[PDB]
Amino acid sequence: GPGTWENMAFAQDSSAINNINGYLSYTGWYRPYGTSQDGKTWYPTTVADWRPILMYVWPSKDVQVKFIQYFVNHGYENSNYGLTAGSVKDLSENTASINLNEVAQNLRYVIEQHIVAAKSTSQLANDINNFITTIPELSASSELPDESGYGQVIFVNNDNTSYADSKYRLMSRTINNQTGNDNSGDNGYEFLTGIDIDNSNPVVQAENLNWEYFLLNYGKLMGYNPDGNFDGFRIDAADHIDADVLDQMGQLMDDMYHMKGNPQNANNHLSYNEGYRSSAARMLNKKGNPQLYMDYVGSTLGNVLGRANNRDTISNLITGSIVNRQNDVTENEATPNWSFVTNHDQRANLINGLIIKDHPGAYKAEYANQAWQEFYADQKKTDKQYAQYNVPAQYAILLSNKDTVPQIYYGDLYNETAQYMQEKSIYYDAITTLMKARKQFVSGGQTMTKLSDNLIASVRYGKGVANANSEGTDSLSRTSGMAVIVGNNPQMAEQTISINMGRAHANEQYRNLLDTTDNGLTYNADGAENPETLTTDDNGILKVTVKGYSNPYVSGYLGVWVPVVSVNQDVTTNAATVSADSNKIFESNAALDSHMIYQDFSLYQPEPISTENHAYNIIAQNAELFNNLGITDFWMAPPYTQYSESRYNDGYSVTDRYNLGTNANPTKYGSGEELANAIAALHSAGLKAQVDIVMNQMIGLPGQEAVTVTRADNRGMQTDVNGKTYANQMYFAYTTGGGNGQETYGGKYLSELQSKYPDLFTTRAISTGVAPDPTTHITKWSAKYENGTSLQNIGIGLAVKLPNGEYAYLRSSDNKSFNTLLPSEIS
Ligand SMILES: C[C@H]1O[C@H](O[C@H]2[C@H](O)[C@@H](O)[C@@H](O[C@H]3[C@H](O)[C@@H](O)[C@H](O)O[C@@H]3CO)O[C@@H]2CO)[C@H](O)[C@@H](O)[C@@H]1N[C@H]1C=C(CO)[C@@H](O)[C@H](O)[C@H]1O
Ligand SMILES: C[C@H]1O[C@H](O[C@H]2[C@H](O)[C@@H](O)[C@@H](O[C@H]3[C@H](O)[C@@H](O)[C@H](O)O[C@@H]3CO)O[C@@H]2CO)[C@H](O)[C@@H](O)[C@@H]1N[C@H]1C=C(CO)[C@@H](O)[C@H](O)[C@H]1O
Ligand code: NA
Repeated sequence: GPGTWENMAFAQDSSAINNINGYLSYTGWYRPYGTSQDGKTWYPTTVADWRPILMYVWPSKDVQVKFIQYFVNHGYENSNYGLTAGSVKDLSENTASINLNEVAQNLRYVIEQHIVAAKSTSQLANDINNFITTIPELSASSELPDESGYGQVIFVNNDNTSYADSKYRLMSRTINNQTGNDNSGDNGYEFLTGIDIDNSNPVVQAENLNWEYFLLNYGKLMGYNPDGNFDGFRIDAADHIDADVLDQMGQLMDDMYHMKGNPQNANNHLSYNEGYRSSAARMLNKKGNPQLYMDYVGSTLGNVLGRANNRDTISNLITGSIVNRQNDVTENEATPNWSFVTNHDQRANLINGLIIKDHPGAYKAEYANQAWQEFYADQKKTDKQYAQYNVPAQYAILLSNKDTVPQIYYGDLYNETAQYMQEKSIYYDAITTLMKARKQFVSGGQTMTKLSDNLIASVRYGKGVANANSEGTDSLSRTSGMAVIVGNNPQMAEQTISINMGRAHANEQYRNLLDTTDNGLTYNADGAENPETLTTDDNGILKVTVKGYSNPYVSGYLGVWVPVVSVNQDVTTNAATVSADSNKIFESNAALDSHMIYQDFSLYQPEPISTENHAYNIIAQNAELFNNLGITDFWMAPPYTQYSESRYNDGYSVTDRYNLGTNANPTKYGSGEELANAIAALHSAGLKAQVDIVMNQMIGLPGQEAVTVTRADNRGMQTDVNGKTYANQMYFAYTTGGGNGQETYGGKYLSELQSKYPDLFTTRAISTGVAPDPTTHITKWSAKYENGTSLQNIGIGLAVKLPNGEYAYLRSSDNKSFNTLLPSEIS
């Protein structure tokens, strides 16, 4: 006949029981053989009838007790089955098992009543979820977030999860710790956020070369616009990945384009690494500079000019950089670098920040519209609280600085939350003015002289003018060069200053390119304290009148001077095709200094309302504008397909490294067809395009996997979150995925790469001593290619452990290791 034996699983395989690599979860569901509402009648289940494992099986009697009470006190009481707040109140872990199981069974009869009554298992599912949050052990809090709600676990080897084992996982082998011989030092840590990819794994390192080759040939390989090919890379999280891959990328690029001897070929394939750590400069220098180093002078800029209060003194613009500009009168000596006033991450750090001020760390609903209104309202004020002061002055410094490839932020030229390029920012005129002036005037040596604690003169001596005493070698010498005068004190007394324009600019006239007034900036001298033109004396000294002002554009002083000319000039230096040093890839000099990068996106860029609004399409339409502005090198957003639930849908939350969008499923930026065209439009204007390559993480991978984990700090060593920790734990992490793109293109070009450039696969990597391995292709990511994950908000108590200490297990398809062990209550 019938009975409670019907609580067994219908069958002990995946078809009737949820599992992940054979293991069961307390959030899992299974198909009993039958259920009952009263005790007497038992209905054989259909394959559509599933119930939560937490109705039948518990981690401990304590939790079994709390499951019964919480359900009774949330509408599953029924006195006719001895279930009232009163009848369950006194139950405890020391209550008899035989008794507790009688109660849980009787609760199970009422649950079945609710299911029929409400015609679904939905309120039940919702109740289970809520119950789990009350149990510290099963809750997401058991994975031990740190004080700021962050943290990560590492994937370690384990006899239960041996399919996820790795011989590699060499963590924090970054920068100057590639060999693992200075773990304690200035190296930059392994973990940032998301599922961390193991870039020490020879197969992964081979997959990166594949990926890079796909992107350097994107349009050709995809049969889109065949000139729609990236020329180089912008390297995300370069301080946070085994530095082997920065070596390897540079090797591939030198193999493909012959960059080492040829400054022309190098400079046509610019690469730049994100990461200001001074140690990175050191590292890149020792290596012959395969990529540009990311300088910190933008932080100096914000601290000296951008703050409302607490403004670091003016002389920090001279020394507050990987390059000292006291008197920089030499070439090929500075660390080849890229610098900026702003990037995507600085805006975010401000916008988040406004988000927690306005709304007390609460339900993070989308009142990022409110944070943005506040930003835009503050951006226009003279007395700003949040936004940056002196934005034009900062770009004046950035754009006149020798030995750097400067980087403009889309967001500083355009209102980044409006549709792409639909709204210019109030700073567009100023910045673009200075950008054009750079092309025409900014070359030669540099001298930054202090004149007070608040006032500086940054002079460039002009093309082919090495220093203050030089005569002039080029025929643009006389009519090029610039003086940038910046005061960071808005109450600075009016006064007269002297500026040495060099011995090659005696009795020369100077245009007042840009000057400060009561209201802002004037481009023709109207409203300022200086005339449209001034002249130098015999020794090349310029008298200028300066004063403190306070308006939305300037808090202090900004003035800029350039030679009078009747013509357009362009002071770029072509790279000659024979490097002063054949050990170098990149060299800091006039040729490299003639480059300028544009960051073409913001995280808060909105979803396009239509195809006409795809950033890719609008870029293709405005390529000549970018060229006019003096931009040579385009940094394009990570173009990869994203996690559906990502906050900003921005490119950094990667589910498919090869799907750059299709016509019906574009990214925020557009389709791959449209990307390839956008790239080709830029090429058509003589620009180059670099892609943002994200080797560090993947996010929103839909496949769960039973892995074994240790709560670890961000370098990869275990850590204690205030007393507590845990190691060698079963965790049901999202680790597996990649999409058709990883399946279709994974490892596909390694044959071609090997035949064309064998050295890639015989050169031994520093961190491993072993060459990249092209003999396995990665067509799907999983835990075995991953160091770990940022805390996934799941919990560490989900894996069902039998009373005897062993994890519950099921022999299934992939699952074919040990013997099937199921709880007493489900078999
Ligand atoms: C991972 C997250 O941030 C990434 O940018 C990182 C830098 O790559 C990282 O080095 C770090 O900053 C500095 C580093 O601490 C230091 O050692 C070195 O001297 O200089 C580094 C350069 O700044 O922190 C920033 C972030 O603040 C990438 O931009 C993204 O991968 C990612 N950004 C976002 C995106 C998403 C998803 O769309 C979020 O999930 C993520 O939380 C968020 O930060
Ligand atoms: C519907 C409309 O919206 C489109 O914008 C898209 C993005 O291009 C796309 O990335 C997609 O992004 C992710 C989204 O944030 C996330 O919530 C979801 O779960 O996953 C998506 C991909 O991972 O969604 C945004 C919008 O949220 C384009 O701008 C439009 O072309 C697109 N077309 C629609 C609407 C119109 C407009 O009239 C029709 O003409 C068109 O036929 C229709 O397909
Ligand atoms: Na990493």
